[PDB]
Amino acid sequence: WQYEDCKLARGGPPATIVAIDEESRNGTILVDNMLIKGTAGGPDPTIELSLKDNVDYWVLLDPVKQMLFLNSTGRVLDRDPPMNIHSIVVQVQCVNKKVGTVIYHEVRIVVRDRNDNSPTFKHESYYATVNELTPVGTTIFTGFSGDNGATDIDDGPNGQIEYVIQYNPEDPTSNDTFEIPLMLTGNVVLRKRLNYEDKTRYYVIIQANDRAQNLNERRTTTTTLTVDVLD
Ligand SMILES: [Ca+2]
Ligand SMILES: [Ca+2]
Ligand SMILES: [Ca+2]
Repeated sequence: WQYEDCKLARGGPPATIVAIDEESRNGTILVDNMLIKGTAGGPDPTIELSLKDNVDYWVLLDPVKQMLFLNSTGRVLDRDPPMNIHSIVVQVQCVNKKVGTVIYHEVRIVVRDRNDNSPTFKHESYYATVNELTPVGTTIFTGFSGDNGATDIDDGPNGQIEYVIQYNPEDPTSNDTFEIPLMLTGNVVLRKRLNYEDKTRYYVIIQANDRAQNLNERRTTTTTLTVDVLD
């Protein structure tokens, strides 16, 4: 026999590691049961449980059930700029009332990024110019360089941008005449010969999408590139 109140009733490493999504509702359960040997509730508790290093009171303990809750009434657990909370580390202090001993059990909460932000274009519209003698294959727009196009505050794939020309019902030949062969630059290339005398102006719908790993979680935004033909 050893009297081991305040020890974990589990193997694995000493730290308890869990994951939640950013923007989880108030009262989200982080840990169902800490599995600390002893009884914190009731007539004669054997242990006293408390939280140390609980910066900004993001975590709350029900000591009877050894349940940890997310405390976010009137705030958002946001992983994206400007809040940038990627994890939460707190210490569950256990005091053994009978022997006067104290121990910390660490709890690492990893905050997973959600695709909660869309690509947003820096300008309402873009403009390019092409001489009608420009050869097919020539790059006629690079206006997205230096983050002058779409940006996405999410992290990793959720924040990475792909640029794709859409069919424009107001200008049907525009998506036949220009292409984005490299969807990560959004540089626009001429696909067909121009003729000032037939058409002086094109309206090119460009859609930016983020690269979320689940296709039906992807967010998208639209801009118009106006292309003017020069003679
Ligand atoms: Ca967010
Ligand atoms: Ca996010
Ligand atoms: Ca995103």
